[PDB]
This record gives sequence, structure tokens and C-alpha cells, in this order.
Amino acid sequence: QLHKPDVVAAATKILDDHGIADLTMRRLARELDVTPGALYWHFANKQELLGAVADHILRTARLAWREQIHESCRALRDALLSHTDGAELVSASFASGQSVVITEIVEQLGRAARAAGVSDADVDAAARTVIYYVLGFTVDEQSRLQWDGTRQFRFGLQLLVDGLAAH
Amino acid sequence: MQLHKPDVVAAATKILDDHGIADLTMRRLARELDVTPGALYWHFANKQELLGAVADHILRTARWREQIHESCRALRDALLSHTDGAELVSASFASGQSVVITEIVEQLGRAARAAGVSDADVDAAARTVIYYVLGFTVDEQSRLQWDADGTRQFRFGLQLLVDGLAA
Repeated sequence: QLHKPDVVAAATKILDDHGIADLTMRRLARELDVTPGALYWHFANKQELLGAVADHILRTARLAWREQIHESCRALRDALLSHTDGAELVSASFASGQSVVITEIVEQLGRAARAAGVSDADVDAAARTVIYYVLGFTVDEQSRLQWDGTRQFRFGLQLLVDGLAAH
Repeated sequence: MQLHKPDVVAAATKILDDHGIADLTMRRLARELDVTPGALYWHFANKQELLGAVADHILRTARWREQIHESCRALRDALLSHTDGAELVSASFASGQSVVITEIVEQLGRAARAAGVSDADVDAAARTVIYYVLGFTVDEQSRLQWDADGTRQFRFGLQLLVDGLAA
């Protein structure tokens, strides 16, 4: 059997050099000089592979409530921007539920929502609301940087902080 | 879920017929079996093994002058009854993955020694025949597809060969 962390590292390197459309199982198998069946032992399909790559790329991504939101979002966006198509990949892993880390990130953001006076039945909805903005914002930005900044990002994020203040 | 080998071969043959050899991919095969791609590798280590199985699937009924003529008549007609039939059989002969195509060369070998071919040139004479058959049929099927005597010429070239075999 292949050693997982090897595979996810080769996968991440394909993403950085060639982008997310080129991250396929056949291409991963060839760079690893391995039988494609050995890869499917670890990952059922591309969505499960993408989930581990996302956990890998967010491994460095995760005080005062208003401050704890601005900071966890800044660190999320900076990690998405350090890899080719990072925000798109992480957006798809969130949707598919295949990344533990993004849910760990969101669960954190909920807490900051409780604090701001957000009711307990609407906490994770508020968390997600923030994460949809960040993904939404950074997919757009990254697409445009790649077909050749944070001021706007902060400003958008300042709207959500206020809206959470009104509970 | 439970995938059996003959079902995959049948599905693969269906894709070949409806869409041609370029569309016969491991992910599309898995999609038409309604299956994750990993299930295919229970039975096939790679695409070239898969193509060899469908080469033998479509050549299943296809297996001294007259014996050459008949063996070749039966081969070309099996080939012509599947989209890209000859290109697929050409690729599985090169890769050694086709079991029944080997048998046909053996059978042509016997006839070749019957015409007086030296023992060391038997296999080359047999393959010389297959090369002409493949070359012709590959050309023919591609011309048949460019549509917005055939058998006459086939047997003519095949006779040039039977004549040359007589020395």
C-alpha cells in the first residue's frame, strides 16, 4: 500500500504546478509511477482526494470575538492564496463534507458568534455565512490574479462583524 | 455492491460501439456501470488489460491457401462489426494482452509452414498477414466514418500474400 501523506503531497504538487482541473487520478498515478488501483485504495474518487489535499493545505490555517473573526478569516484566505486554485478546491471540499479542517474552522467561528450574542440555534448558520463570504471573495480574487486586495476583504468582513453585533 | 468481470467487459464493449475507442476510458466505464472507478481494478490492473479483454470479447467467434483466406475473412468481419474494432485489436496485439489474437497467428503459422516457409520465418510470415489485415481494416473503418470492391480489394491483397508464400 501507498503511504497516504506521500500521495497527498504528490497531489498538492500537481495542483500547485498545473491547477485543479489537471489534478486527476490518472495524472496522480503517473507522477507517482504507480498503478491507478493503488490510488483508489486510499481515495474512492476525486472528491475524496480533494478532501485530503484541502486538509493538507489548511494545516496551518487554524481573544476578543470581533478580533477572533478577522484573524481566523485572514489566516484562511492567506492559506487559500498560497496554492494554485486553493479557494476553489477548498470550496468543493466544504460542499462535499470531505475536509475535517474546514469544519473545525467553522465550529470555531460559531463560538465567536455565540459571544456576539447570536442565538444558539443560529450559530453555525452565522459561521457558514462568514465562510461563504471568504470562499466567495477568494475564489473571485484568485481567478483574477491567475488570469493576470485585503482592503476590500477587511471591509466586507467588517459588515459581517457589525451584523453579528446586532445579534 | 458486487461487480463481476463479464459485466465490465460487456459495458466496455457497449461504450466502444456507441462512442469509439477514444471515449473508452476507465472513468466513463465506471460511470456506465454506476460504480466508483476503484471497483474496475478488482478485475483489471490497467486500461491495456481492459482493452485486451474486449479484444478477445469481440474476436470470440472469429476463431493451405484457403485456410489463410478464411481466417482472414473471419477476422476482418469480426473487426468490422464494432466501432474502431480494428484499432482496438491492433493495440491489444502490440501490448500482448489479447489471448485470441495470438491463436490466430498460430493458426496462420501452420499454414505458412505448409507452403514451405522456413521454420524461423514462420512467425514473421504469420504476422505479415495480420499486419496487412489490420492496416487495411483500420484504414477501411476510418474511411467508413468519413461520411459527412471493399471486399474485392481485401481479397486481392490477401492473394498477393498467398502467392508470395508459394516459393
